[PDB]
Amino acid sequence: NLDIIGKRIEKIKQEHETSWHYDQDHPYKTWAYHGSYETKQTASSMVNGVVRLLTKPWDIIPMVTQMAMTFKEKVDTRTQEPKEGTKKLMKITAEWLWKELGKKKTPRMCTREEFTRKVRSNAALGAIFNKWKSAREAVEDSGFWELVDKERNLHLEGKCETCVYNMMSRAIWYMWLGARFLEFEALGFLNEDHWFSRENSLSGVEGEGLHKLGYILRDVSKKEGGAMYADDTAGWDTRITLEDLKNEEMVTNHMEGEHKKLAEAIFKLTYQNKVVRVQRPTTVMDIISRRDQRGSGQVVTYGLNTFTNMEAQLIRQMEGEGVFKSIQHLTVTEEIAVKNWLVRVGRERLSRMAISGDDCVVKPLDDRFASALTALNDMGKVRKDIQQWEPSRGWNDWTQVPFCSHHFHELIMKDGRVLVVPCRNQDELIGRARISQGAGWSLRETACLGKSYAQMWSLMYFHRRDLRLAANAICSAVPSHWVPTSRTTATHEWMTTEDMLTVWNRVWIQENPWMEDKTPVESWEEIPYLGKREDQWCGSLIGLTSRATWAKNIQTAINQVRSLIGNEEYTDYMPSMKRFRR
Ligand SMILES: O=S(=O)(c1ccc(F)cc1)N1CCNCC1
Ligand SMILES: O=S(=O)(c1ccc(F)cc1)N1CCNCC1
Ligand SMILES: [Zn+2]
Ligand SMILES: [Zn+2]
Repeated sequence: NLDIIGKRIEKIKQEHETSWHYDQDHPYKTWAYHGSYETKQTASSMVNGVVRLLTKPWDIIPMVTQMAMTFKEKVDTRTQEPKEGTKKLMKITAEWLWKELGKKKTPRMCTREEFTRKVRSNAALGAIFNKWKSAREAVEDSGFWELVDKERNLHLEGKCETCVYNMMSRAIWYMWLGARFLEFEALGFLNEDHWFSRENSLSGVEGEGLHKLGYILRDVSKKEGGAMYADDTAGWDTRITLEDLKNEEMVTNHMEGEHKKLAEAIFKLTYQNKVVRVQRPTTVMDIISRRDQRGSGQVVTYGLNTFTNMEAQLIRQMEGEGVFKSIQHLTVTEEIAVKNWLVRVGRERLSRMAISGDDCVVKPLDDRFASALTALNDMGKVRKDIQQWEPSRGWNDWTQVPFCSHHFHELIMKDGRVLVVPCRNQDELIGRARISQGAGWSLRETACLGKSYAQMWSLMYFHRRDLRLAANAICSAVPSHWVPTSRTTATHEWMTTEDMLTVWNRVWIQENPWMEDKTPVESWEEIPYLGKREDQWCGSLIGLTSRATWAKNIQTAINQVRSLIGNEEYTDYMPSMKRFRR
């Protein structure tokens, strides 16, 4: 307790001595409270005018238009201690999983140089603004690195002064760039060296890309066994227990030297003990603490979420297969049974899953899995939108399974070759491309963000009639040599000035390990669409008067945007489509 967090709290007391008061009207039940102090400030969603002017029919569709307008009583909840049998299952499974993930990888520190390069190429590291303006400036100043040095030596000494979270079904915990560096140095290897790639982790999909996820689900579907289960957890980050954080920390058992001590300090001082500052309109700043829940950088959060989800789903599979009888207590001979199951079939059982952080798909050995709920509920991983003891409903068809906000279609090219393509309701795709975040967007920056969405649509969603047409219109409306841009950055093959047909051939044909025939496609007309009725099912406006007038008159829309941007060099991409080809 206060011997680990006191110094951080002490240091905050003194910067705001003209305001410190142990307020009595504090709304916290499950967070430990320490004091308040004075502040006064808050970034809404802004519309992308280039995308909106080229998607006119969607101006009257409320599912699109409402997306641009506008639970912290789940952060202030508590999870119960799991039983002794559950704690043993989790410790055995976690020990085994770190060894498997570690067989072909070597833990190592990430460098000032790798961090400095990350900040100089826009990664959403979740930092705060203020002794330097941006991240870019702090990194190019030896004063910053001396602050980092001070904290680093405090961490080696087993102590923390400045590693404090700032809070803001979401809750993002920003830290100062220095605390983020020390997290990246100790634990960045999990992401930088691809510990959760499918090759290394068997269940993971880190680095795979949206063009591979449907092929991966089809490969899981080919296994003998029961239905495909895709249960969502209610508020995963709030259900991470102190027992979960202690099993995650066992990665440090595979480290040595400085790295070992630096990583044990991140886990002990910042993950298993946290200090947070939160805005309350009653506008003041509260300083609260707690031992559990997930509060890390979003990239470390992703890898540890994937680890703990892999662990939880293997235990759920053991429960369905009858490996242990009760969570109350694991007997001596059940321990050996569990260890033996892991050694004998653990790798096969991992290959039956696709896991992306808190998101999973599992094809278990049979449907006993559906009603195997005691360990899952006792670990605190309570399913969303189902009663606690109601058996899971599974999917009989891999093309209907939800994963990473998508479903997947099997699409047959006129030449017989098979594409497995990503899809989601088209209102969600158009509504997201019409939105930007942040201030000071030039017209050029806005256009280049529109081009990023358009090239993503050409590569991932070419099979949706409306998106292939809107993508061609946006690419025709933005100067041809202008480079697609994003403020926040799966693999991003659409972020390029290369010809999109060349990129499509590389991704879907040349580098696609599920495509045996490597014959290149010569034109967009060779690339198929969903059936017309399936396109409509997934939100297409084909067959509406609004959509027909938009498609017929698209050159007028393209010319409106060109007139706003001005006299630049443009390409007409519309004749790549049969209907505009004369
Ligand atoms: O509007 S931009 O995309 C742009 C790109 C290249 C230029 F030479 C000029 C402008 N944008 C500028 C501000 N932030 C980075 C990206
Ligand atoms: O066959 S349909 O699904 C269809 C959908 C989109 C089209 F552009 C053309 C046909 N249709 C048949 C008539 N009743 C409505 C549904
Ligand atoms: Zn610290
Ligand atoms: Zn679909």
